[PDB]
Amino acid sequence: NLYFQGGSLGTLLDYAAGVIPASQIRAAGAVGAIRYVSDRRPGGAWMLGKPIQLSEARDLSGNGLKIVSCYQYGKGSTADWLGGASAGVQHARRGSELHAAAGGPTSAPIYASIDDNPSYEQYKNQIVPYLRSWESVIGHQRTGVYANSKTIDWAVNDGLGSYFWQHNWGSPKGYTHPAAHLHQVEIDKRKVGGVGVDVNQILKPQFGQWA
Ligand code: NA
Ligand code: NA
Ligand code: NA
Repeated sequence: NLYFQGGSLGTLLDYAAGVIPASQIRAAGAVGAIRYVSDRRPGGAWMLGKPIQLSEARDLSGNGLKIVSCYQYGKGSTADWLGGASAGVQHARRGSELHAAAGGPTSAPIYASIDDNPSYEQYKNQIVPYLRSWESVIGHQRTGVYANSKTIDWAVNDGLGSYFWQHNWGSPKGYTHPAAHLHQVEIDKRKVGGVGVDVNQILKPQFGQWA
């Protein structure tokens, strides 16, 4: 149960296991997708949904669906942010390249992923340099952050990131950070076109869509 904060402005799906036709996204009641501009990590060769390719972007856009870019390569003991400043330049450069190669415009942001529930120490020591490096590569105005509500608050206070996508791992129950553009409300509980999807709700009308 979410505290009321205004109601969803539409559903965006995210998925790593495969590519979903536009017609099936629409049929599922979604208005678009948040798609990976990242490679497949070790142990992730199954992730046929990484990265989004140009042919998919054209399908989605032609059907009037919204596209948002996000970036996540590693996870857990291989989380991207562990490497701080150097890792942020490496991942932002790669994300930038894959975004451009998918047809993504320079007017759209890329949501860098903090797929964790970090301590404030980890945040200051590792995540701050990581996100500052993202901003050095693509610019503040293009830097989005996928993170829990505590981490979004920290970033907002430090001036890091222009777009925020909240996850629930370490977020207070029912809470939606008021700076957030997008909220992941359900993970890996449903399939569309045979592909497992997470469900995200749009919180603000300008949320990083390509168009
Ligand atoms: Na709202
Ligand atoms: Na609303
Ligand atoms: Na809100």
